[PDB]
Amino acid sequence: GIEQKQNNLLRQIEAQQHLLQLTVSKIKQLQARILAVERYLKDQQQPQQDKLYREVALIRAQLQKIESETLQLLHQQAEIERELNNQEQEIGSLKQRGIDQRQNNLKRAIEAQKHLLQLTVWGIKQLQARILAVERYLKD
Repeated sequence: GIEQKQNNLLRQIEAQQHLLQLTVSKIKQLQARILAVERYLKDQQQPQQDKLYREVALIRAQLQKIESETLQLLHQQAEIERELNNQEQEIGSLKQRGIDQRQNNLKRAIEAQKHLLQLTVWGIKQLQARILAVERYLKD
């Protein structure tokens, strides 16, 4: 009866992993873009500027998107963890009437997910900072 819930949660984790990996890829792409922009600036050389400011604007836009997505993923992680807790409770009180390895695996999965998501958010913060620095540099 509860196996259905566990399976549901499992599939939800799978979806979460999909979305997460997508986010990661997007972040690495944006990483490359910023790097290019920085490398341009370090060089010792008015439309090129326009192109540059354009690039930075679009970079910003992409960052914003990624941040939004990541917020979504965070919230869905919270949901998954709520469900996990409810399952913990349900299995706990069902010790008056093993498959505990199941919720063990679910726990380990969600934990790994959480950690990876934290690293994601960290990376995002780092790109944020970089773009901001480039943005204040170009502002001069």
